[PDB]
Amino acid sequence: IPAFHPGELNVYSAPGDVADVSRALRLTGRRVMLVPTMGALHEGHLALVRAAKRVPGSVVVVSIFVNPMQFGAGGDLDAYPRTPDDDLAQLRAEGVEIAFTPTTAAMYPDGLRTTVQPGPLAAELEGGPRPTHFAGVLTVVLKLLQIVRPDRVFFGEKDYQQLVLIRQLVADFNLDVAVVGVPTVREADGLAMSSRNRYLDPAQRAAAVALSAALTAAAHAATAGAQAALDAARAVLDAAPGVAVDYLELRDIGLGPMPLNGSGRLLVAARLGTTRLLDNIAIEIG
Amino acid sequence: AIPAFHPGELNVYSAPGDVADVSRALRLTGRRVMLVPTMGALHEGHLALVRAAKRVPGSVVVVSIFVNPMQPRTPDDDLAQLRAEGVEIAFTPTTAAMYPDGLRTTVQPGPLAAELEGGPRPTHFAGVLTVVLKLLQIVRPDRVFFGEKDYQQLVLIRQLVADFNLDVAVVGVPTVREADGLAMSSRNRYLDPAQRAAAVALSAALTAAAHAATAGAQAALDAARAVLDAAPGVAVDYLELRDIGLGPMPLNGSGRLLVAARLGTTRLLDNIAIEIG
Repeated sequence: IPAFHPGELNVYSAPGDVADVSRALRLTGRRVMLVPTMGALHEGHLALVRAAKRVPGSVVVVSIFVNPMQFGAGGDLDAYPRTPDDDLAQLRAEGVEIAFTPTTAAMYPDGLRTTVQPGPLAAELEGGPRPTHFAGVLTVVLKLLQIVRPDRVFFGEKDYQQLVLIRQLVADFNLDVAVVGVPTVREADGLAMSSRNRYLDPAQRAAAVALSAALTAAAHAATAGAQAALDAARAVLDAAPGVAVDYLELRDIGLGPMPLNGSGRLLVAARLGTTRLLDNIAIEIG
Repeated sequence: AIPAFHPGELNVYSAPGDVADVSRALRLTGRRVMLVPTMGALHEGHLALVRAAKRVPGSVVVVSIFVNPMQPRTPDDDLAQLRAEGVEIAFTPTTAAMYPDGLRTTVQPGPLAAELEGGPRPTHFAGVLTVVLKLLQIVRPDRVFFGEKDYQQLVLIRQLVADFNLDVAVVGVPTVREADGLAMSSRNRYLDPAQRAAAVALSAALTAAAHAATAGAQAALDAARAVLDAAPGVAVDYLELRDIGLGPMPLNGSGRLLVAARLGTTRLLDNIAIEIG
């Protein structure tokens, strides 16, 4: 067990160090909360931290790891924003006690060997043109869960398909952790927080409001049914200069092999220049 | 409320949540939870695993019995054997309890799973690693026990544990053998007398190789092949010398020699430690 200074930010890179500290804390009555991130922290991540913090007796572990396995060749891994100094400053300001910042070598000493194979949902929506993406996500999340052994793990609803797949991982492998989904944090005009928003120029930033405007329009149109909801969203997206829609889909809340009933999720993905944005919203039909 | 647990008796649980809750409660009382995963039809090979688990100070032994569809059924007989060994927990789930959402998220093994046994059964080890991962998460044992007879399985399990950062010790237990050397297996009873006599060639080949090895790796392999070549009706699927982790054998040092063969319709496996020179 390495040093743990209470009420200060303790940064650990070695998986064994955080595993030892987490174990010791749990054995003294603290409940360990995990917030897995890839850094480049914004107010949406801080909402996750605050949700974790409010669990009574909580000690909060925020992991920061740009996981190479969830990227494909072609520039994306190198292009992911890295703002380590801002990240840790924000964690300190939020009163987080543990940051876990592992190296690639510590997480993947044997390269890709045993991995997690997601169910068929991973081949759809975000996974359609990225068939190995969610395998990378679920593999790293499984590993973080085994290293840290938290009581609860926190994910944002912005990456809704990812959240659903993590619930699948937890159920399917009998993991003893509660998955907590936290609502998307938005800019004042509705834009969902994302580390990718920094790649919107002022014109693209203005146009990007169409995603949340389309979704909220759809949610209210939905008293008139699914077609009305989808057509309302499509109309808003069609009115938006330089928004290129990749998909707009209304599914059952679990995104799985069941038809839409009274409760759904409307998901959109769109490109503004080279920047791919996602958003989603709860839909009640009728 | 924690399910009833009666110390010193065989407590049988079919619900994953029940054994999870009892295991957690027991570990908090100062027991060390030992897991022995099986598919039932227990024989002396399984009992050696049980005895290895029992001897750990503070042990409570959980034997799982689950025929994993993803990778003989005598439930009353199996349970009687466990009771006689002083096992306090048997975990006997249904397929629907283990797979309430069907096959969905699974474990993808590394490339070793396509080799050796994975030749004829290319999805076998994915099934094994998936169910073992689930059992480890349900039971959360301190140590998990596997026989060395299924050596490739054992090595893949060790890969699983390392790769997913699992907090469990994997214990390999030496193969239990019949008086003539035949590795114990539920399959042995299917052999007719001619096949049962010829079947000794697997263990005889391996032990010959282990002693021939002072003369080097080729001498070891050639001695084993000669013994197999002296047996009728033994169709060898493979005979391979590998390092202990089943990578390529180094020039000198420790390795493992593995054999598999078909006798009529019955497939037999065996393996042995080899020290080169």
